[PDB]
Amino acid sequence: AMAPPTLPPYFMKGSIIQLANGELKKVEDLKTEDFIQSAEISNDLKIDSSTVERIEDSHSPGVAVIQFAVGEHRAQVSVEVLVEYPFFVFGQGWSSCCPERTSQLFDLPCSKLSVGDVCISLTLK
Amino acid sequence: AMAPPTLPPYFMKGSIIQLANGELKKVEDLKTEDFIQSAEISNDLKIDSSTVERIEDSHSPGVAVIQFAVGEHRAQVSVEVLVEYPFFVFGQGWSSCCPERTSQLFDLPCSKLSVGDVCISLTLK
Repeated sequence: AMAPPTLPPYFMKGSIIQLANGELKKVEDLKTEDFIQSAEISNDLKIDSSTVERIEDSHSPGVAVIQFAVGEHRAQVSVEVLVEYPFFVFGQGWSSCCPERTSQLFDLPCSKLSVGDVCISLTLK
Repeated sequence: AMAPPTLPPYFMKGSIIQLANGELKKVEDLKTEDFIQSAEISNDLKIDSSTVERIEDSHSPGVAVIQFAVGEHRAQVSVEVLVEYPFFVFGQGWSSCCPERTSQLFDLPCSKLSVGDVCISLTLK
């Protein structure tokens, strides 16, 4: 599995996200509860967690391969992702394989992504 | 299943994007120039243009397989995503494999993704 060649623009520092209570938060200030509340109000969307099992360098430049356990039943998915790709980790906040690189592209502060990190995402119900 | 980078960025709905020049634009109001006008601005930022070479349905319902020619060297890359995944197309704007579904989920006007479409984004030089 190979990730989309493009990243969503809202990762840029200073970008504003629209929260479910009508709230607007700067992308760097996002919290887990923001995802939770946004999914809760939305009839269309639900929250989904993916635990990181393994992290490894790819054969392609600026790309790392990450094994995820996706959702309930822990579905096994390996994806080639850019080392700069920010993930939002449960109880942690923004995390990428190359935080310093994320700081260059999006100027987004990131923890180092590690095994055991639970990545939260918005998904369909 | 689908790993976090594969999933559509549903939290981009109603977002306000911060451009590299310091300008602000609502996500639905983004233009191709905004990617290009921000291309020359810094040293690290660069425009990655991935041309869709193929669009095929997948055995998985509501999922499409897209082949891209990626970057300057035109690397062949196959990506499996939900049909409503937004891409920003050169001279077109927001597009996906299911414009109607993208419009409902992301609350934006959406065109149809085509084998001619050039998908653009911000990557590193």
